[PDB]
Amino acid sequence: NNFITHNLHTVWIGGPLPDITKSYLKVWRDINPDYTHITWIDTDNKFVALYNNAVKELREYTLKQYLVGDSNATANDYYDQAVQIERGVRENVYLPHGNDIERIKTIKKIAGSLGDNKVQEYRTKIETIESSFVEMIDGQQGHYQHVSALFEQFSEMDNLRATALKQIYEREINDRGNLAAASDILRLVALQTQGGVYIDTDLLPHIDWDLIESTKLFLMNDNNSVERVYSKEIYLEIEKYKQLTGSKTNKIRSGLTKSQINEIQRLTEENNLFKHLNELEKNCFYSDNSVRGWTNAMLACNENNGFMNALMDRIILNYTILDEFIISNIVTDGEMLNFTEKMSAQFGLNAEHEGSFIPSLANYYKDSIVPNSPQATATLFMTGPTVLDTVIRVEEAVRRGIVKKEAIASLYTVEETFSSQFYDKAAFYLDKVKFDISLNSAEEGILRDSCFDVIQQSKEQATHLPDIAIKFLESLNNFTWKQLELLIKASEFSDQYKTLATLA
Repeated sequence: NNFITHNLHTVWIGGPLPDITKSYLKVWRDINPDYTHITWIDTDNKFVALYNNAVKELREYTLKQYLVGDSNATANDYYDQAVQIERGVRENVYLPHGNDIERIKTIKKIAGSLGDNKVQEYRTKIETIESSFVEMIDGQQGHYQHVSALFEQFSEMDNLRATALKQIYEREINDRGNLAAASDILRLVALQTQGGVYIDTDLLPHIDWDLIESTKLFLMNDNNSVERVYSKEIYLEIEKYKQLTGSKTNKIRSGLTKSQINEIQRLTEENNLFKHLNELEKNCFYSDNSVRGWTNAMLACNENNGFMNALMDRIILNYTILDEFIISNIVTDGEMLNFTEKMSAQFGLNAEHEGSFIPSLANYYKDSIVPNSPQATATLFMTGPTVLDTVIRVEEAVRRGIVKKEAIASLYTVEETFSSQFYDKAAFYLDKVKFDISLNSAEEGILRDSCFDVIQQSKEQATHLPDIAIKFLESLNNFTWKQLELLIKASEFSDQYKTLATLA
């Protein structure tokens, strides 16, 4: 053969697959049936997702009691306690989470320590997870395969890389509980072991834009692409018409006309809208940089890919640097600059090309706890798309022709787009609302201004504000005419704002 093996790899780990994740995968099989569909699952790590939630619930409860005891405390004082709490609950030797058996005993221990009816609440969640995993394993029409066998299969090819990649995988599952970072590893292992195409579960196949042109209903774009204008709205109506199980489309709408919607609806019913995956050249690594930067959301390569090995080694080196960063106990911006040069001399890493990689390491245990710009989170630089982009640059891959751009999946889907909003000081007040902590005239004013700033950002589309933000806005009584006029525009796209629109 001269093309990459017809395998469509997918990764869902830590807990059972949500209704919409399964719904999205169905579409991919219906569009590409001549492909072997594989969804990598961890049967040995079924209660990671739930353990993570058990720790967060305790973290949030301890933070509420901290703010009660110590008022006037700043956001920096708050988030420093938040990281410290998460570290304590995970690093505590008498609360083990190494395996599913250990996790259950630790989960139950936190349930009793939490609330009055939190023991049964968590017992109920446990049984739901067990039941869903049983449905996956024994149930036919399941295209699932285990991670345990994948690593075993990769240890057979490259035990050196397999062993290092397993350590990093297991580290993100336990030490951090970052399921996405662990997925950033699995997606590479699958592609290097079996070969084929990896896609994020939050993506859907590309649609024929030549068919969208032929309708002549989508033309209003002079200094932009039809995709960057209409694609988000189109993938919303496709999903809404398809009425996918557990879809968010039931409570949201698009700014498309009756004429435009009616066209999408008939094309979806004709099922000639989605495009099948293109045949890709065997000895080549594929990705997409259509939306800014290269993404690890969609990848494609045949087994034992040269570039994949280069990318793997770099991720391995990143954790080698991290282990050295942790023990070095970097506090000041002073020690940071010394370390940057120390690693540039030790691992021959030329600075400024990735001048933001080493500073991002301070955010490793802060990630998913402390609100920070995704452009500054450690995960991106560690296993994410930033490390991929760096390898592409260093290896001169685009020029060498070993890495080529290919549009694999659309990132304009409802899932990818619908799933930080508030940051330092602003998100701190939002957490105060959650813990039933009263905000002063000034604090209430900063958050309201921030809530509306977020609604203005997504100019003419649905904004998914947290339930506690909506509860906060609903608790307020007098809004400016413009503020009220904006909440009206928001209600046309999202049903969360229908109560706030009732006000007029």
